[PDB]
Amino acid sequence: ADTKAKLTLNGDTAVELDVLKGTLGQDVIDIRTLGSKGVFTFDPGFTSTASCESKITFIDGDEGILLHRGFPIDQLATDSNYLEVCYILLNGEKPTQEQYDEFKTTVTLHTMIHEQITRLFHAFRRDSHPMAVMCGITGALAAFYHDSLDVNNPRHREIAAFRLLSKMPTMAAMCYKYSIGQPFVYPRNDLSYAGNFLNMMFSTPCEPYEVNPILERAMDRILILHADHEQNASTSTVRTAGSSGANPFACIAAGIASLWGPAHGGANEAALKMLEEISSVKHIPEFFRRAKDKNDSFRLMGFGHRVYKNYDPRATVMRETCHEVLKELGTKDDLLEVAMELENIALNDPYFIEKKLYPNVDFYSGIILKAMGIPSSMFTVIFAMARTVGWIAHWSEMHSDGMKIARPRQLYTGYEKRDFKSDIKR
Amino acid sequence: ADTKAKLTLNGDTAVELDVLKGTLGQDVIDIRTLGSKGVFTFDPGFTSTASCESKITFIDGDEGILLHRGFPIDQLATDSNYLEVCYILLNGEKPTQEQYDEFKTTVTLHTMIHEQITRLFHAFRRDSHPMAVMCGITGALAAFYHDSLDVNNPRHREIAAFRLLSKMPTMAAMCYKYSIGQPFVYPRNDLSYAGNFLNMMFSTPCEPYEVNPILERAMDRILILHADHEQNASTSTVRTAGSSGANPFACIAAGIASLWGPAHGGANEAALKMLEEISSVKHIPEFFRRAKDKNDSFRLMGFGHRVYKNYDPRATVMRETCHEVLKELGTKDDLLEVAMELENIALNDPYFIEKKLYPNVDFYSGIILKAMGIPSSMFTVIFAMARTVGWIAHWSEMHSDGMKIARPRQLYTGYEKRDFKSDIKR
Amino acid sequence: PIDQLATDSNYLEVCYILLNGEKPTQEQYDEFKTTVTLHTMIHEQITRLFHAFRRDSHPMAVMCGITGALAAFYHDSLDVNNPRHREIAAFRLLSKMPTMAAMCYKYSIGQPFVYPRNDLSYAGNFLNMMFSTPCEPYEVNP
Ligand SMILES: NC(=O)c1ccc[n+]([C@@H]2O[C@H](COP(=O)([O-])OP(=O)(O)OC[C@H]3O[C@@H](n4cnc5c(N)ncnc54)[C@H](O)[C@@H]3O)[C@@H](O)[C@H]2O)c1
Ligand SMILES: NC(=O)c1ccc[n+]([C@@H]2O[C@H](COP(=O)([O-])OP(=O)(O)OC[C@H]3O[C@@H](n4cnc5c(N)ncnc54)[C@H](O)[C@@H]3O)[C@@H](O)[C@H]2O)c1
Ligand SMILES: NC(=O)c1ccc[n+]([C@@H]2O[C@H](COP(=O)([O-])OP(=O)(O)OC[C@H]3O[C@@H](n4cnc5c(N)ncnc54)[C@H](O)[C@@H]3O)[C@@H](O)[C@H]2O)c1
Repeated sequence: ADTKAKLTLNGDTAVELDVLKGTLGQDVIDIRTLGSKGVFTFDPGFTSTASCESKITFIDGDEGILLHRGFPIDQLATDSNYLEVCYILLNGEKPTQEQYDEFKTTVTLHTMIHEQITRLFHAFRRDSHPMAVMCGITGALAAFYHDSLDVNNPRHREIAAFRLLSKMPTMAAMCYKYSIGQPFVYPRNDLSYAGNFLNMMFSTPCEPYEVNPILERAMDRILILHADHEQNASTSTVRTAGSSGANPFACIAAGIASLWGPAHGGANEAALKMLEEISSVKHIPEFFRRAKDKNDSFRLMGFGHRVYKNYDPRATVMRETCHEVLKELGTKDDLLEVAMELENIALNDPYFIEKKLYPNVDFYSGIILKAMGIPSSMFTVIFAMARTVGWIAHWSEMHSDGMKIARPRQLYTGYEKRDFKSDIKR
Repeated sequence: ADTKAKLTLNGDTAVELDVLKGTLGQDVIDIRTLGSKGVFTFDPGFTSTASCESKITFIDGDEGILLHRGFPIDQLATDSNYLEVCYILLNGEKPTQEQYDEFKTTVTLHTMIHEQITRLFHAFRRDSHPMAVMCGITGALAAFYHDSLDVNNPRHREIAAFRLLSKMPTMAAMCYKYSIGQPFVYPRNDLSYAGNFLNMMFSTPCEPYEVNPILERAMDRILILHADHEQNASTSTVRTAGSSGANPFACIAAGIASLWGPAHGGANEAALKMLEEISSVKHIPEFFRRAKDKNDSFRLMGFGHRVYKNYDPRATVMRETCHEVLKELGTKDDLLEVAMELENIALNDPYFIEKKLYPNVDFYSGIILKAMGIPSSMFTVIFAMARTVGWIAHWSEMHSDGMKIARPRQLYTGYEKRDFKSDIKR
Repeated sequence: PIDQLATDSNYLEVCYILLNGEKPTQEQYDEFKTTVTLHTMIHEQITRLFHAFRRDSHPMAVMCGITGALAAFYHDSLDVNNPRHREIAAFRLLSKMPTMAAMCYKYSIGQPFVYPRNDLSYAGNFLNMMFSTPCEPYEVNP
């Protein structure tokens, strides 16, 4: 311990504050009774403020460390599967065969969505973005599932969580099928979480679909690697919304919208344009998309990350998996080889070395999905569908903490009181 | 400015922190730099953390002060109209006749929603809670208005502002009409904002609907009184989702859901049900409702508020408005003597006096709304509808500032790094 | 006696007896049984009528509504004074009622409608249309 005893805040006289010690990472200064004395801190963005105590995910950016209930992301990604990882994130411990089998069975038994929610899909335009459709469908669930909205009832919370974990993939695949004009595919209980997804994504009544083991395993890993990422913007949106008592589905829709957010920029969509609509080592990785990099233009595309200093721990296995996929699909991948030239640039180009634009999990996640024949508009849908369990865990944990209602202060610098006098008459 | 220049935090090294001053209210200690020094606070709920710098609304909870751009709520609720208040909050000043003309004109010519959006309502169950349908349509707006989702684009913010402002009452009236099986009503370019809302809510194609000028003003007042309420939970949600790039339509949808959070909060839902049922001037007004108070659920019933100490400043104009409406609807208000008694019990019961369960603005709004024949299910829809202008202003102020993304810290107290080995074999 | 029929017969053979007055021979039963199964599927447009009812409605009321709407489609078998019409009408009712019933059920709970399968008995096909789901094949317990 350093100065993990206490501390003093002095304005004109002292104020002794406690310091809480964490099991990992930095310890914090307890300031809960401060404002209750008038004294407030100023911190837009909360980068110097701990908003909660959590035991879910630990991250050490400078060390490139990511843990889920104490387990390193690499261990879980390689020796587990999305559902077992979900069980761990939600319960805190790994399941025994009895626990896993129970959980797994409940998840599969609720994959089918109500027949009327499917009617809602047909009211959206065919030209709409799959992500927006997904947010719309998600923010519409509480109208049907009115029987599991109480965040203060464990029964409601557990049913809600299962409804999200079971149904999100089905929704996601449907946002896909509708966008391309193909018929919706029902979930099949005999197929794994990832296999059933790939099926609902690519199945067609014209012939039975064959789920490739390497693709199924690749998908499930994309899910694991996107299951959670600690107190980020999207997760904080789930916690802040739910702190007022907002239903689960409404909190998930907001998490999706937040994870969607950074892609709305005009310069973002314009660069992703060239990344997509362009295919050749002389085309993109040759002073075209490389020279056309102006304001942000990187993390969204798989380069760099504010959380990690030198590398994204999620990229290790994702890069290993990218090899296996590119190798397996071959006759359905070799053309996408430019991934090597994009990676070559991110590691050697001075612009990328200096700005620490290392390929993150999404660089390799993107290459895999593209190779599988999935469009870019569906990538974040799949990441969000994966992150939902993390949202549930953080949301469930926020409630056990007594559902602290987000009621922040403000620094008011507007007009002092003044009288209202308007001579208009419209 | 006494020592409103600086102070010091003492951990292991005496770090100086500038004391930032406001134009009204409390001062704040700028701790935005502590993070870099490895020093972080702990504040679940943010009751001592100024989440931002704001100029929109100011509140002195003990002294019952509520100012919008410096202007007192009483003067706005009596002198101004809803659209002028919208302009004031959004532009920081009362409009010139010309500026008001142009503002009102823009609002009037964007009230009718895209016909494809209208077909979404028809996929929901006729028995859906109008508020769940409202959250559903608003979250579905992004798929249609994909042309104004660039939060960093000034014109997109403007169009999205006018889109939300013009259409919310259109969509809210459609929810009600859908819930009772009556045909949707189209906006009326000749009607005022409040009168148009009433027309869309109550008229049929069967006979001409003439808006009562007294109910027109009463609704205008219910709206002005719900325009904005500073940094509350739902606005904090809107701001947080916004900083993470979420589109304006999703931000407002999150706010709507976060607003009715306590309604389906288990203990609050059942409370509204008991108030809902009886109105026979013999049960409720004679300790039927009073005897049962194991859960508070009071602010929701119009009794009390965490923000103000003695009274709700917004309730001043609403109560006066409330008795006018009742008189206007003279020989029909017989079974509604419970309102005066419930009020009396709130003013004279030692328990209500003790806990300061004063009738808040929503107590009277509820009376005005119930008197108008509007079902209780539409109350929060109406409040969120009016509250939208506040949310839009707050979302905008967060943008113009510096888009400081919500990235709080977490006092980690979970498992230390532990090795993983699958217990299961499935 | 009802006990004899309930124990040693089956709904379709009992139907044959009620309608004809005598028990069927193998030839008569097989003919009747086959005609009943061959008309289990209802017109695609009658199914559209199901979607116009509210999800919250009582299955029985929906059933009455669907039933009192059949003459609008089956306008070719309304004459009660024509044996041809009467026999076709009777078969239409005996074949289609279970399909309608199961659909009033599936609609009320939000599950997809299940088509009749000719390889399943009168009761087995019903249980199937009641409890089947595209998520896996249903197993009809004997
Ligand atoms: N005990 C639990 O953990 C638990 C968890 C979730 C939901 N539920 C309960 O089950 C019902 C939930 O339905 P919902 O919200 O998932 O959808 P839903 O009921 O609105 O619509 C789908 C219908 O299909 C059924 N269904 C879904 N997937 C299926 C599958 N793979 N095979 C067969 N039938 C399938 C569902 O049971 C349901 O009747 C409620 O009664 C709810 O309380 C229970
Ligand atoms: N300059 C602005 O403030 C501003 C504000 C909002 C929208 N817009 C732009 O103008 C167009 C309007 O889009 P939208 O959101 O209104 O369309 P929409 O997709 O919601 O469709 C509604 C259609 O009805 C028209 N409309 C709506 N209310 C009307 C009324 N009361 N009287 C007559 N016509 C009415 C609209 O112009 C539009 O064509 C878009 O291109 C949008 O970008 C501009
Ligand atoms: N000879 C008879 O006893 C007899 C009895 C009933 C109906 N019919 C005749 O058959 C047609 C009646 O159609 P309906 O009133 O039953 O429905 P319908 O024609 O209005 O709609 C269903 C359609 O699916 C067909 N169908 C129904 N069940 C089927 C199954 N199990 N396998 C394959 N196809 C199937 C029907 O023949 C029909 O074309 C008419 O031409 C009618 O005259 C004949």
